Amino acid sequence: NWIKDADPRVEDWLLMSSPLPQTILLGFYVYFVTSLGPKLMENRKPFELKKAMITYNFFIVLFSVYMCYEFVMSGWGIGYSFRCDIVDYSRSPTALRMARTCWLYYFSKFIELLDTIFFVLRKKNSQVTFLHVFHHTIMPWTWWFGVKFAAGGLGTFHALLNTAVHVVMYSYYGLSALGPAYQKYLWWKKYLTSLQLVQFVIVAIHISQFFFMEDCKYQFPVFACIIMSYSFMFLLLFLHFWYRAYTKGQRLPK
Amino acid sequence: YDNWIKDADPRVEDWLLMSSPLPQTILLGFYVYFVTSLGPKLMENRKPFELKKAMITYNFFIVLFSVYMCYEFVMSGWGIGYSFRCDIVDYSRSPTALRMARTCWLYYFSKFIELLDTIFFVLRKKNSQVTFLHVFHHTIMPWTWWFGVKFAAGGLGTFHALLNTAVHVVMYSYYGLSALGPAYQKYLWWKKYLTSLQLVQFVIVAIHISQFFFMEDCKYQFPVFACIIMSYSFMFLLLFLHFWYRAYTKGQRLPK
Ligand SMILES: *[C@H](CCCCCCCCCCCCCCC)CC(=O)[C@@H](*)C(=O)SCCNC(=O)CCNC(=O)[C@H](O)C(C)(C)COP(=O)(O)OP(=O)(O)OC[C@H]1O[C@@H](n2cnc3c(N)ncnc32)[C@H](O)[C@@H]1OP(=O)(O)O
Ligand SMILES: *[C@H](CCCCCCCCCCCCCCC)CC(=O)[C@@H](*)C(=O)SCCNC(=O)CCNC(=O)[C@H](O)C(C)(C)COP(=O)(O)OP(=O)(O)OC[C@H]1O[C@@H](n2cnc3c(N)ncnc32)[C@H](O)[C@@H]1OP(=O)(O)O
Ligand SMILES: CCCCCCC(CCCCCC)(CO[C@H]1O[C@@H](CO)[C@H](O)[C@@H](O)[C@@H]1O)CO[C@H]1O[C@@H](CO)[C@H](O)[C@@H](O)[C@@H]1O
Ligand SMILES: CCCCCCC(CCCCCC)(CO[C@H]1O[C@@H](CO)[C@H](O)[C@@H](O)[C@@H]1O)CO[C@H]1O[C@@H](CO)[C@H](O)[C@@H](O)[C@@H]1O
Ligand SMILES: CCCCCCC(CCCCCC)(CO[C@H]1O[C@@H](CO)[C@H](O)[C@@H](O)[C@@H]1O)CO[C@H]1O[C@@H](CO)[C@H](O)[C@@H](O)[C@@H]1O
Ligand SMILES: [Cl-]
Ligand SMILES: [Cl-]
Repeated sequence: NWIKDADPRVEDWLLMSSPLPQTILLGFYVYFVTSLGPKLMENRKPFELKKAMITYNFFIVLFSVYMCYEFVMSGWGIGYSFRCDIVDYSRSPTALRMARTCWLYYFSKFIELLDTIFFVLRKKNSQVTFLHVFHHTIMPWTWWFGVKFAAGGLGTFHALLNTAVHVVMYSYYGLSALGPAYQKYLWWKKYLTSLQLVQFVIVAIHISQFFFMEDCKYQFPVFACIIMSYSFMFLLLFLHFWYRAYTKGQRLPK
Repeated sequence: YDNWIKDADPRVEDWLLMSSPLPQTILLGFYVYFVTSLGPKLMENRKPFELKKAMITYNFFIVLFSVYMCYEFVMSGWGIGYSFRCDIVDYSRSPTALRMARTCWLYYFSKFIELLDTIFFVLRKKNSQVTFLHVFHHTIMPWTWWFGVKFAAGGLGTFHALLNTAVHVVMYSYYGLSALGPAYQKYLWWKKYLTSLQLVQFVIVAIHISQFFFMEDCKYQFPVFACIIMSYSFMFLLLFLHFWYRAYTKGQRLPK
């Protein structure tokens, strides 16, 4: 009965039949990065994945630039008001482009699971934190419902902003993968964390408009609450990160 | 428990409800049980109680008590030397430090008196006022403030109490005026301005407590309270935005 409200446009798309295939994948991911992986790496030397990391980070930067451009050309730069933007459920070329860009953003969350696989294989267990695993699990898991029910409108603003910030974030990760010699020039590490914090604030301020807009016909109000609560959860997790990494100096720039 | 209680503030040891978190957990368990289950069941086959005079007296008392607690928070540090940045707890037995610890305990105790709001809802059969937002707030605020009085009764952790007592002067004046009757409720056109004040309060509390995460060399003794205050101010901001949405944007509880 609940699946009768799903967008029929995404029915045949990869992983969109039911939430079960992604729950199995993410269950195996959580099991691997927190339990199986570190156990298998315990009596092994770390893997040398410098070239794999550099190629991966470069691909994510270009893929994020592409998804940002597609979100701009699917609505955000061609008519969206930045207030009550509703989903367009028609089979028009522009409405399908916005739906497919949401699907692409969702799929990119599964590719970004490789971040945690690199941490495990490189034996960087200090980077497998609650903040990282929680974010990398709940972002794709919840975005399945966004692609399935509301692939467009005001619910995609945080994705437009996130793909633009992930261009800076994975350029930092790409530059840091070059080695300890190149990490000394990444003095602006704290400015990237500030950008991520400012991103959650802007996402919360944008989605908060939903609660005040009379006659807003955005079709799935529950996503305003999810977006608002998740941006608060990440703002708290990233403020705890800022506190131990910089205020307490556990992960200062090199 | 015995090792964790070795960090408790000995100044508050003998104070009412401060021996252990157990007496307040029993009281709040009975309150949650009463307002969500027992009370409404007993009122189901009864006429509502006429508590107009009891409500007016209670709201008037809470307004004066909030003015008093606000004044005491101002005279215990906020208006006499607190920087509004890294204000550490003063654990000495100096007159100002004890006055701050006293005011925190009074604020904590006032949360138990405020449980009467929900009792008034149940007895008046206003079950639409017994919402998740109300019961959760009224349960979590006193329950958690026991730990604040017990371990850190002062400093930057009390800013939200200074602000909250000042807003509760406006909020219970609204409740007091609406208790006068349907004739007086028509002049309470500013209901949405009070909800805006409550929302702006959570924003200011979050902005103030966020300083903790960035201040180097801040010697505030219980960092865990910075996380609790920030998370609670986010939880209430979300609950009050959902309230604004159904009460005003969808018109379920518009001013009269
Ligand atoms: C999160 C999304 C938020 C969304 C907004 C809220 C609303 C959501 C609603 C969802 C539901 C909607 C429903 C639908 C409605 C329609 C952001 C996001 O998407 C991507 C992110 O990655 S954010 C999380 C990542 N962060 C962390 O893991 C840790 C937190 N720290 C930071 O983010 C920092 O600010 C910083 C980016 C600077 C990283 O700091 P650090 O943790 O301290 O890291 P290091 O400086 O050590 O990193 C250098 C080391 O990492 C190695 N390296 C390089 N490349 C990689 C890769 N790709 N993987 C792993 N490791 C890598 C370097 O080699 C170096 O290690 P070495 O040992 O050589 O020193
Ligand atoms: C919460 C605290 C925030 C703290 C900051 C965050 C961080 C905290 C960290 C804690 C941990 C720290 C650890 C230690 C550190 C060292 C706020 C607070 O303290 C007090 C409050 O009361 S806030 C919540 C109350 N609100 C609600 O219940 C519902 C939400 N709505 C609102 O708030 C509204 O903005 C408004 C105030 C306008 C009320 O709206 P409404 O719910 O729509 O109400 P009505 O207009 O219907 O009410 C009128 C009816 O109520 C009757 N009435 C009058 N007086 C009373 C009383 N006292 N009790 C019950 N009923 C009453 C009137 O007669 C009228 O009914 P009638 O049938 O006659 O028309
Ligand atoms: C992806 C984001 C980071 C890009 C970094 C750009 C990179 C390094 C390139 C190599 C990167 C490692 C593979 C280009 O910068 C170089 O560009 C040359 C152009 O020919 C200039 O002639 C040279 O002087 C300059 O430093 C450094 O940028 C900055 O460096 C500052 C001094 O720390 C400079 O004050 C600043 O202005 C410059 O912008
Ligand atoms: C295409 C060739 C690019 C070479 C660029 C070298 C790079 C950046 C490295 C970035 C590494 C990527 C993560 C080293 O830059 C740094 O070098 C340090 C010494 O190690 C200095 O202590 C530091 O202050 C300097 O910024 C920038 O160097 C130059 O930038 C010029 C501004 O046009 C300066 O006028 C120039 O004189 C400086 O030298
Ligand atoms: C057990 C009785 C006999 C010993 C007396 C100890 C002494 C006085 C010491 C005087 C100086 C001696 C050189 C410590 O007293 C102080 O000690 C401070 C440091 O811990 C506390 O911060 C402070 O609150 C306490 O009053 C008073 O003990 C009691 O005082 C109570 C309040 O009258 C306290 O609530 C109680 O718990 C404490 O047991
Ligand atoms: Cl962390
Ligand atoms: Cl509500």
